[PDB]
This record gives sequence, C-alpha cells and structure tokens, in this order.
Amino acid sequence: EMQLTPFLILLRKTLEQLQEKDTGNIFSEPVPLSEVPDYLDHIKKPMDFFTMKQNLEAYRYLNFDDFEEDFNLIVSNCLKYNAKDTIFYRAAVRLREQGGAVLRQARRQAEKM
Ligand SMILES: CN1C(=O)CNc2ccccc21
Repeated sequence: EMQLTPFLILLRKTLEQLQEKDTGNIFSEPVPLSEVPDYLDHIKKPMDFFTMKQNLEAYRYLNFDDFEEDFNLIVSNCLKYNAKDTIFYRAAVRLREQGGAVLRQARRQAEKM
C-alpha cells in the first residue's frame, strides 16, 4: 500500500548498491553459455544484475521479496555451479553477506512508505 514511483526509485538505488558489492562485475551480465556450455544442465533459471535491471524497468518487481528473490538466485546459482574452492564460489558468499546488509536497510526504507 504505497506509491509506485518512490518504490521503483528505491529498487534502482538498491540494485546499484548491490552491483557496487560485486567488484569484479562477475554478476553484471548473464553467465556466457558459449564459454560455460554445461551451465544450463542444472541451473534452471540463470540470473544476473542486467536481467534484474530489465525486470525492474518492466514493472516486474512490485514488492521487495520479488526483487530479493532474484538477487538470491544470483547467489544460489553461483554456489550451486562452482566448486567451493573457487573465486566464483567465494564471491557469491561475500555477495550474500554484503548484499544482505544492503537489502535489510533498503527493506526498512520500503516499510516506511
Ligand atoms: C560459472 N560462472 C559463474 O558462475 C559466474 N560468472 C561466470 C563468468 C564466466 C565464466 C563462468 C562464470
């Protein structure tokens, strides 16, 4: 029960804050299927920040949970695909930690709307 425009502004700002935590930009764009040809074997829904931005502007995120769900997918896909001893796996762990703090603060702002 709130106005749509300020909520989308908040999601845009939050998405920028999450991208800032992915310093290697490893989650900025879809995992390249031509470079990882087996990626889709067990990853049923790829996700990345560029796709999240598209979904946001298409009015596909109308509550915080739907936004946070796709962020969690970025993290979970990376934990699932990559072995524990890789930079990619540890990057997803760090993103989960740093991104969760960004998300808690952003949701507190949404609840004030
Ligand atoms: C597996 N993977 C990822 O999980 C994240 N991004 C990426 C870029 C290039 C090759 C592989 C990946």
